[PDB]
Amino acid sequence: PYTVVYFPVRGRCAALRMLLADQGQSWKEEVVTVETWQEGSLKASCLYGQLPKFQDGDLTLYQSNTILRHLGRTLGLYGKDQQEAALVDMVNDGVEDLRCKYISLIYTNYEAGKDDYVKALPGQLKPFETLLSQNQGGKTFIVGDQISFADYNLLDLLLIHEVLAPGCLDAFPLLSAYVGRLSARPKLKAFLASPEYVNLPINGNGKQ
Amino acid sequence: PYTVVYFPVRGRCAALRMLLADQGQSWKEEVVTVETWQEGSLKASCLYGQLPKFQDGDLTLYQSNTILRHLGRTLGLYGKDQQEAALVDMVNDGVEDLRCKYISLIYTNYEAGKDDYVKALPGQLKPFETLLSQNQGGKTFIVGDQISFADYNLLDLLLIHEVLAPGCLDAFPLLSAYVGRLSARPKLKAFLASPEYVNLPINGNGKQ
Ligand SMILES: CCCCCCSC[C@H](NC(=O)CC[C@H]([NH3+])C(=O)O)C(=O)NCC(=O)O
Ligand SMILES: CCCCCCSC[C@H](NC(=O)CC[C@H]([NH3+])C(=O)O)C(=O)NCC(=O)O
Repeated sequence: PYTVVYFPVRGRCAALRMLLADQGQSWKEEVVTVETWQEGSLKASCLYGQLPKFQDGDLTLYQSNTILRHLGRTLGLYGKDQQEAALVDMVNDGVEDLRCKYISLIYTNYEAGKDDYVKALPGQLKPFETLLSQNQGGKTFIVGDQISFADYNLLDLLLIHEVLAPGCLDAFPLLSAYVGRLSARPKLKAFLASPEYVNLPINGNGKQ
Repeated sequence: PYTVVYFPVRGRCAALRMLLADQGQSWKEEVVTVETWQEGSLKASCLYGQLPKFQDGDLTLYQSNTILRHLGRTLGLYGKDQQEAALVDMVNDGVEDLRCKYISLIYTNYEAGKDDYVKALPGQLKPFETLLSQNQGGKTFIVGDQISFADYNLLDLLLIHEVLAPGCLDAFPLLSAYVGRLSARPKLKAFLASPEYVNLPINGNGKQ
């Protein structure tokens, strides 16, 4: 079945977990502590020496976006055709770019860089609002009329940004309604409210 | 048909161009100068305010990896099945991670960081050598027995790293043979030797 191997944080596993939960999939969580990681064996066995590590049967995967694409490809959450598939990729790559900036702020210079980051935030969120406005008035999904792995990844990006900069979505009606709508999906809503999600820190250094 | 809109550098368009050329595809190059970019209109119209911008008919794409995946999907360079597709993604995501480090060095701190970067290089290249050793002895491609978009992306990564750190591949026999083999492919070889590739700088700040 499915097994996600990761540190006890939401981090880069938050989106894929929301996906599995919303899709009614069952999975096993193999939690790796900082202590165990510092031992060295697991790290050495990891392709790029990092987590998350994912297992689907005897298929062992690394790279969070590879896991998302795999699940999207196998579960039918990758658009209706090649054109939509490309659009889904364009969204996910954009989500990834901002996530990298977020991760850098959180772990590299939270104190000194937070103000500048928050000031620049609107311009970084704007593209996703525009994408929504061009897809059935932002009433459905980020691409097409069916959910894709990029939706879960974007949802997480928006959720963690609300915590970082409360009210950042206020100027973006489509993104706000989008977060509420997706968060209201029955299985996702239950997951987001569960201790499994709630009692896990967003990041590993206690910053958010 | 195909049109790539980018600055006059190889940068993030090198791999996709090698792909198009090796695949015998025709494309148009719309070169954007720093002057024209500084004008602002094109930038404002770009989804994430950046280039490359790609056009496949009326399908307008952004994000270099989205372009690579699109071309890999439409041209049959994405593995033979879902399992291989996931492996192709794992490789490309790894290539992307190192490319980000490379881009940071080149544009952020070449002088002060080059030594540390080059020292860390072997450990960053090792994963691709290992992948190669696990696939038919590294005699064919990075994933499976047919070329994929990840091959072209990895090839470029290796090529630019050879310029940055001459001899870095000497410690990785499979990777060295791989670069020579792929570079020897008729259409690619002609492309790499052409002024269209040769007379373009690798990066935009004159560093390499
Ligand atoms: C400790 C609690 C906080 C953990 C932070 C999240 S894990 C960070 C890091 N992993 C990554 O950055 C994964 C990046 C990879 N590109 C992906 O997308 O999965 C890691 O394994 N780092 C370990 C290492 O490289 O040694
Ligand atoms: C000037 C000659 C050198 C050009 C260097 C490469 S272009 C750099 C930058 N674009 C990107 O970094 C693209 C990143 C994007 N994630 C992708 O993968 O395509 C850009 O458009 N920057 C312009 C901007 O953001 O204003």
